[PDB]
Amino acid sequence: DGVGNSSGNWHCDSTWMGDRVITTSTRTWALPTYNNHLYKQISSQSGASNDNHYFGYSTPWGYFDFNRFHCHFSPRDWQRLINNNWGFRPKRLNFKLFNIQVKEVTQNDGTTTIANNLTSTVQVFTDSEYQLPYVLGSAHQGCLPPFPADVFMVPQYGYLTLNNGSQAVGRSSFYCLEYFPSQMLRTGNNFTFSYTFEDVPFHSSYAHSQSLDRLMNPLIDQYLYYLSRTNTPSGTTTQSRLQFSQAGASDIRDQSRNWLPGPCYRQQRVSKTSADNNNSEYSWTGATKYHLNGRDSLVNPGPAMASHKDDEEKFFPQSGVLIFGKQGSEKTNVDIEKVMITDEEEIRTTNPVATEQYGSVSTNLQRGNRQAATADVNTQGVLPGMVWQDRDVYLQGPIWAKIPHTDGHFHPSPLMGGFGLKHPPPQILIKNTPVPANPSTTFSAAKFASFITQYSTGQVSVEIEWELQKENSKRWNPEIQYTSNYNKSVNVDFTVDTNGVYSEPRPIGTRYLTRNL
Amino acid sequence: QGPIWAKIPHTDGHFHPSPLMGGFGLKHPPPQILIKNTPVPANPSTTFSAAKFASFITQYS
Amino acid sequence: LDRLMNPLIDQYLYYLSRTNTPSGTTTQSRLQFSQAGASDIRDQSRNWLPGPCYRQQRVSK
Repeated sequence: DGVGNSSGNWHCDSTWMGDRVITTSTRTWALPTYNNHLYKQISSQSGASNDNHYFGYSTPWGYFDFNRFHCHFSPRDWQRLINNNWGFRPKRLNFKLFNIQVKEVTQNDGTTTIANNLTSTVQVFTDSEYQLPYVLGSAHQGCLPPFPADVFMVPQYGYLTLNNGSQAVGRSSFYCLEYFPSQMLRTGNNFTFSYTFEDVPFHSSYAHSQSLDRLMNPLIDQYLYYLSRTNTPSGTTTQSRLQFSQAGASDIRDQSRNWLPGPCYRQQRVSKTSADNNNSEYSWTGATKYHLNGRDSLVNPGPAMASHKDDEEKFFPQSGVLIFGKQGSEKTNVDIEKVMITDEEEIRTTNPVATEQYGSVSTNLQRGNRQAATADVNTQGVLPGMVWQDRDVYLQGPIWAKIPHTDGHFHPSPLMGGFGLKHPPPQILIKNTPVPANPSTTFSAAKFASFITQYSTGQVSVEIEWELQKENSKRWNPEIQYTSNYNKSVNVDFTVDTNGVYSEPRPIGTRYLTRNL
Repeated sequence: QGPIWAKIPHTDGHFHPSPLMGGFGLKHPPPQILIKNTPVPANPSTTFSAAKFASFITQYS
Repeated sequence: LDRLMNPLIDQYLYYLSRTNTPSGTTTQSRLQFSQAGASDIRDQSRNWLPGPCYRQQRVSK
């Protein structure tokens, strides 16, 4: 209402009550004019490799992105969550846009001037029928910034469709977003909508205190037998004789078991110590990849697998983990001290190590003159009796992904981590309404190319309720908790420096508490 | 001679959780029933000692 | 106030009972600790202090 009344108030806090936590984040955003109000066909460059070809469209619209956990949880909030809860999941969200300001920019005479345009509008619509290509869930920049005092730029919306090389095909779709209905907002108007999450499984924010190969009573023998010797000493040599034993603690690898470890898709191993790696360019040639319509894509991060085995923390899968950048890290070819490499070590209780074989299978039929032969299994699809953990989530990491619209999707938990949703939180798209500049006094049928330079700013609030599954642990000894480091330092972790720059010093997962298998 | 049920492991994903040795996979199997004889201390000293008792009456049930 | 404990039982807390130990022909600095019982009743950990003081000169009858 009017011009002198704010359309909303600042809400940032977390409310912990019972099995629920509610997070609220308010930020200040700025929206420019994109593409000078045009839709543009875009494509890969002429010299691009086949694996890098694309075709699509850039739009004049922007969109809002709060699909990272930091956007909602403070570092102290994240600690409170991960130290006390076995699981959590999102329930509902609220979204608000308010305190909208449109401003005119006159760059005349090399001097910039900025004035309020109290009459201009912004257009906002939710894609609640999921009729546009969903580009959230691709881990793009442009989120609400983790620190509440920071002002962020709204990212530009674009999408890809079917390409053959740099060219489109008959099935390529083009979308005009102005062909949707949208709200027009003038200074003093606000925008709200609500969303309910579908029923989704809790994220498992625990590690297992048991391993799948150690589930039996070590004090008692099995009543089942296994083949323990295939020959026996006969005089001066051996002869073929099959012999059988019941497995106890002494031969614990040989016990009959009910379950199998999860599936595998083997990754190459790289060392954080530089001298242990081969002196060669293998970042692509040695990469784990999939092949789709004659194209190779890197499998990154791929299926959830343990980063390393015991005492090998310096090793990680080539493209098998999420890697976050440190504050101020650049885009291209940075050193390893500039990035933060997550560790999925916790899931090695049930999941194969990413850089090892799944196991060994028999390849032949032995006999008197043929010895038994085995082969390493480097790729293992799911088997009946397999169990596994999903990838962990991080404070820096994504929250949800849209499950692709397909006939079949096995265990549709997104591989970068988080909650797979058939109807995710809808895309919220926004743009400044074009305001034409001074027209000619003689009619012209050509479209207007001359506009008044404008941008918008405002406040955005996002409120998410989360359902908690509290830890109820009967173990006697104390557990592992996330804690801040104990010593003195120049800067405090998760703080601003003397220049006002907020930084996140390390990745924080969720799995600190333990449970039995 | 074989087993009847197994406990399905507590995990994010488990495809066709029928136990491989055979039988019925159960997310909540028949619970473990644990039993022990309550320790009965033997003749204690007549001067107090803070050490824990190591001497008991031999019992079975 | 300095005699409030059970004289029959030792304390589980420790106090510093020796600051040096005989080493060859001399002593060397070595900190040693004991639990206080009835034999060293002045050394027991206590919860309370005597009241305040404002010292007077002593006169004989």
